[PDB]
Amino acid sequence: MRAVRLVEIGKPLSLQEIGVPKPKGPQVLIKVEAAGVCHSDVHMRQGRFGNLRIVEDLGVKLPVTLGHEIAGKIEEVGDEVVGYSKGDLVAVNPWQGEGNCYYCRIGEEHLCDSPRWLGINFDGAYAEYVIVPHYKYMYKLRRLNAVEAAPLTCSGITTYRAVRKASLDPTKTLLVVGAGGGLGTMAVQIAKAVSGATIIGVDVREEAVEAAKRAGADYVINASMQDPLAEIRRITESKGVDAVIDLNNSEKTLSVYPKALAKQGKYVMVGLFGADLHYHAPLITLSEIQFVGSLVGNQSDFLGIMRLAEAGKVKPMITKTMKLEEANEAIDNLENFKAIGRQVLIP
Amino acid sequence: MRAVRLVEIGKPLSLQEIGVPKPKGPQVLIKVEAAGVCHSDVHMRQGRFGNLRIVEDLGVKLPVTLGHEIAGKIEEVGDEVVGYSKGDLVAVNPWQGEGNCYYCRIGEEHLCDSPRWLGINFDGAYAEYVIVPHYKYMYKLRRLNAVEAAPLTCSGITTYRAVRKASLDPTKTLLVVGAGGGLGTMAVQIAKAVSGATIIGVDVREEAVEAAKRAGADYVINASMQDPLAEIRRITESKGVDAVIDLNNSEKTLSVYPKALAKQGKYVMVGLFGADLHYHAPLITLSEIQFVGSLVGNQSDFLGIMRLAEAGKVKPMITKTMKLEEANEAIDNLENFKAIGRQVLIP
Amino acid sequence: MRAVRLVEIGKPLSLQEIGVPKPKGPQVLIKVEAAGVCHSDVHMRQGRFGNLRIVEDLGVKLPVTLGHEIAGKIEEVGDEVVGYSKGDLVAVNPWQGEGNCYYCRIGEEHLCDSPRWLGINFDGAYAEYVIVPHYKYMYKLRRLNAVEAAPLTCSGITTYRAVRKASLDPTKTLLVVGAGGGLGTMAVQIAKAVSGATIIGVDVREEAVEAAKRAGADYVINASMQDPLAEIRRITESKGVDAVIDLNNSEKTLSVYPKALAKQGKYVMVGLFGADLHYHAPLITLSEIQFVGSLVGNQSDFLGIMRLAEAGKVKPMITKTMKLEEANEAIDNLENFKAIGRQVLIP
Amino acid sequence: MRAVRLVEIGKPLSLQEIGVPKPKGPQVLIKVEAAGVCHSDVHMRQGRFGNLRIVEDLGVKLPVTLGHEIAGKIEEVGDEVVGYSKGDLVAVNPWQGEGNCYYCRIGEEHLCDSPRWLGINFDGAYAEYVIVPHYKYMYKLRRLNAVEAAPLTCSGITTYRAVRKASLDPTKTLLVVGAGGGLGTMAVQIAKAVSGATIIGVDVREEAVEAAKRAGADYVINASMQDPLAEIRRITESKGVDAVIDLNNSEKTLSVYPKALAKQGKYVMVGLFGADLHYHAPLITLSEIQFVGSLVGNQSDFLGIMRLAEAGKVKPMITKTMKLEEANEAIDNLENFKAIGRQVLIP
Ligand SMILES: [Zn+2]
Ligand SMILES: [Zn+2]
Ligand SMILES: [Zn+2]
Ligand SMILES: [Zn+2]
Ligand SMILES: [Zn+2]
Ligand SMILES: [Zn+2]
Ligand SMILES: [Zn+2]
Ligand SMILES: [Zn+2]
Repeated sequence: MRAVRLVEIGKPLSLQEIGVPKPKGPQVLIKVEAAGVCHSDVHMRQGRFGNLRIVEDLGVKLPVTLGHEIAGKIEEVGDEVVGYSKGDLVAVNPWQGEGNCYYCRIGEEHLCDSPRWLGINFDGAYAEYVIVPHYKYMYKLRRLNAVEAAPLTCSGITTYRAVRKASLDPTKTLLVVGAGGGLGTMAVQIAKAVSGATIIGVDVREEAVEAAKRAGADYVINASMQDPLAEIRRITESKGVDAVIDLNNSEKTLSVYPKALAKQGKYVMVGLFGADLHYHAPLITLSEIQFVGSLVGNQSDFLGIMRLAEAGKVKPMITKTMKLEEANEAIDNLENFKAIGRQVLIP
Repeated sequence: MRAVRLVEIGKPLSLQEIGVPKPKGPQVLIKVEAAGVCHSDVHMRQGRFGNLRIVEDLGVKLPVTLGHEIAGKIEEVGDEVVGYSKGDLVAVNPWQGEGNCYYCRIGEEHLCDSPRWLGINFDGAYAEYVIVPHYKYMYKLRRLNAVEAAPLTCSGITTYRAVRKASLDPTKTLLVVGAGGGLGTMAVQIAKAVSGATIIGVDVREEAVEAAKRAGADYVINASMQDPLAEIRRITESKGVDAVIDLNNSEKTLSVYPKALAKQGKYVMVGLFGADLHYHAPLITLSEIQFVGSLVGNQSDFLGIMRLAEAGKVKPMITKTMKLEEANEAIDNLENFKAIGRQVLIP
Repeated sequence: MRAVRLVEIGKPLSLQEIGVPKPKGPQVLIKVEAAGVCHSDVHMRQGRFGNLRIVEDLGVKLPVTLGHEIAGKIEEVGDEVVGYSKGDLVAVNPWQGEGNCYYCRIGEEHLCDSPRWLGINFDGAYAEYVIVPHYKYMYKLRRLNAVEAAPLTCSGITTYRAVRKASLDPTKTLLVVGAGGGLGTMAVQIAKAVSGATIIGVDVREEAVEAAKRAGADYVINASMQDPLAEIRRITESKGVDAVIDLNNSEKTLSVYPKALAKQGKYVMVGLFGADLHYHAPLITLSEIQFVGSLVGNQSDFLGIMRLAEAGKVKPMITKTMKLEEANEAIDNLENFKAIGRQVLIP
Repeated sequence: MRAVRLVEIGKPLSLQEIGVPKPKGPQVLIKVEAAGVCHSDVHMRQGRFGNLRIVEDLGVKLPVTLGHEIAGKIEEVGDEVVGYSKGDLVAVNPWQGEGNCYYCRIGEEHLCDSPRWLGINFDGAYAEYVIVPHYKYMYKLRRLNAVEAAPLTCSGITTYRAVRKASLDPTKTLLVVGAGGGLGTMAVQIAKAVSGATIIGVDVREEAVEAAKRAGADYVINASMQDPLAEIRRITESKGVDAVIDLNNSEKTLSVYPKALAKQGKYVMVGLFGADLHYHAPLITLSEIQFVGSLVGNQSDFLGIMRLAEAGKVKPMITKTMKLEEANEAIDNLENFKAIGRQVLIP
């Protein structure tokens, strides 16, 4: 079968012809119908996930097939698979754990000490077929097709968990930084569908500010034309927001938005490539604010985003379909910031 | 009556002879039997609480009587007081709110937008009598005497809340920084009485390391004679601790202990005078750690520490009693780090 | 001023001409613009709240002015009122506590040991003016008028809290019993605005089933034309629902709906006049289900429903306005089940 | 190997000579060093778990080897086992799930839709060796020996979870019914080690009342010599207790103890063989009490009880060791209420 893989850090991804794996036990072989491509793949091409080296830190022995945003049809099942049949269309949760470590035992499998992350340190969906280590990491698709579901396994689950980490309720206000981008509009949609909180979206280009409003933001701010902090203080009557979801954590956002927090406010950091946070510790104590990290999501987060999406309560991302052979090009587009919409490869 | 007050920032506290207030409505007049003195008073003498100026930022019109650690006997009650009688011995919660703002409505009265903090921006216990704005902020003492109870209204409630913010359970491990000091041993005692968590205490002098062990720490580390990070990694089998209660937040502690955190670990900051936190944002995201502030406590925190102390489940601080006239001297002792034990003034 | 009051249990409510109270301290005098009338008043006329006798059990000394659903304009304020002015239009939270008891200290003021419930054991809004014991129990109205806001102080807060007690999230399904009635459609609206959960509504008349659907239910069941349990098992794929909000707790509902619960399901009981629950204890243990009571709401619940309503996130109840003199008639209508929509008196 | 099994409901357990299983994949073969026997086995001999028939309702095809309280040494491991070696002494969590259903995905594996309960519907420890389906369900023993650890996998985990369901904190009081029995003293010990709550223990014989006190109860009541309700009202100053852990749920306990609950009190039911609960629904609503079931425990509960026990924070049950051949006799002892201490079989 065809597979686009990282063969050498410093070279582009390479198309190889390799054998189709045979699933055993609880494994499932999926015939890929959609392989999402996101900014994380710009770094995977460089052999990094966050600051982590996939070879040195995650134990990867190259080559590895990329593609952590997976949906497709069941091709074959191992003899211990229960509850699924050949032909079923499913989305896959790639953030898998092994079961024995502390994090797995308490239900936070994505923080597993020996992770099994498909498309990151295990072979992924940039191929005609892909092995899912255990059938429990799937979700049958009824309303969505593969292209609509694939991006949700990464962007959907990530923002779903970040909204949960924001600990919202109707008495509160949420600020989403970069609310008009793909990730930002997904966060706005989820917050509007699940919390009852007042949602403020901020961005810097007019199109983006409009997309945030289309996504459901109650208030939107164009940081290029208005002082964001002053607008936030006006909207919240000087209280500040009870949570910020910062999808960037750049020198730029970290130097402004933490100032928008209300007492006990939660600053949820979702970016994997940003700056250092510099903040006066005594002010964190006096205001009881919290700086909290959020990474992808666990099985419960996966079930939640899939259930929302399958019920039509949040809408799929804007996508552009491409061929498996254009994988390098898709990643190039993200590097050069020329990508419009979420790119999805169709093998 | 006699009252020691801040009359001019830059001068020592001044003893004045002023009228005894007459309580009305829900107010209670207390005849002071114990007025605790803590490091916060070294700053109050300078007109500051944390980085806040009590005049500019809190609205104080000097002079103001200090003393936020209060216990004594009820002298007189206003006509709306219910459930207490003249002669009752009580401890007082000084971190009072007004009721209408967001924080009061959700039960976090200490974060009130227009706080009524006795001994800080309202007259306190460095006097023969003190007015308690509402009787609901008291707790009748049965087992403890005033001197034993007074420090708990500040140090006890502060560490009780910090232990709550650490979100401990038996599957977890807590690290208390500065575990041998007065605040540190109180935190160790509370954690041992209320969480079931494994408790690691760290300090830098041999006496302190021993006091932490007496307080109940399961493991204690002398940071002067051992590498604290290596010991923590050994004790936790490389996982790191699920929470750190840092009672200092100095350049010193902030540069070491956040490294001891396990994934999803909570770094609880309780210090009001420290440095800046500098931490790589992407590492907060990848590990899902949290930096969280904790300040004094709310009514529920007050009820909890008082209930634990009145049941003998935690022990009173080591104290040294002094006269109301020695207030300046007591504060001098804390400035010069010559104070042994918690100083308590007896009018 | 005119006031309609309970003067003798066994007689209809009596119109009296009494003095206008003068507010002092934190009290506020409100000029009533809307006084909601609900089924609770059918029982108040009989001197009962639930099975409680307001005289014997709550300490009421007759006569008492009814009306616990209050909105109006500030007429006068006591000298300690802050943050409100004469002329402000506000809704009032009538479920007030005194501050000192356990329940008040932990922020559950409605469960106060010595409650101050306006319209129940304290004079209410069936009069030209009404005293609010403390200004913190109000909410300024901007988007809603008094008639739209008044019912929310009882029906809105009650269902808002019941939805919270149901502990919903997007992975779950909620069943609302009696989903087409005034209370039922309010519960459906709140659940749809704040949880992300799949919502099933059940009722027994065609109009009601339609109103539940208009309210936002994802699935609605006509219990008269379909087997509710079989439909629930079909919709939930045999799992059952994760929560039921039972607004009646009649012999009828209690004998059917607890059977619809999934393992760990929460059966939230909101009715004040129902039957006995009879359930095999071993089945509660084996399935980990929970039977949980929910009564009116606390300050946080009041803030939440008011914020949702003021943001247009839930819609006001269908109302019918009437004169203060028609109070007895309004209650008669509820007794005879002839009331259409929520009746609101306008003094 | 020797194995004592249920071969026919209506006959005593039968000793058979069967093959030793060979573990594959993540399975582990354990050489049994301790097989606890509890009241649940009196019912297993009758083919029942609670009211469930293990054949009709759980799908068991007889014969099945009993023994759900397991500790022993690793004999052999399948090729996917990581983190354990031959010879390691471990306790096993028998309440296993399959991974795909709702309950498994949210971390409540014991409520799995297709449970794998060792000693109940899967072969257990009443044999020389036993297969553990996945290595993640074990805990290495360092401080405890097999006989001390085995009972904890059932009684320890059950009471640990019930204490968690009681939602205790230092501001609250817990009542443990039957506090002097094996299960009762374990509940008292756990509550004392993990909550900070005031603990009241009640029982009916003098020895039992004393054992409850030895276990750590702050207050103990002899229901045979004192009115339990009056004593509870005295101790709690008329408030009632915030939680009751009822280990029986008999007509007897259910008719008395729910009356001891304070408003918002949680009545935690742990018994598998009791009566029907009959309670006036309007009183549940008015007081916001909760009746909540608790069954065995999940992976997080297992980790917690094992960590407490391995740290010496709770003590092992009083045990009496016996031979595998005396299994029927051990169960007879429990039937005739002649068993003193927890019986543990040693193959
Ligand atoms: Zn992605
Ligand atoms: Zn793991
Ligand atoms: Zn202090
Ligand atoms: Zn306030
Ligand atoms: Zn009402
Ligand atoms: Zn109260
Ligand atoms: Zn057992
Ligand atoms: Zn399962």
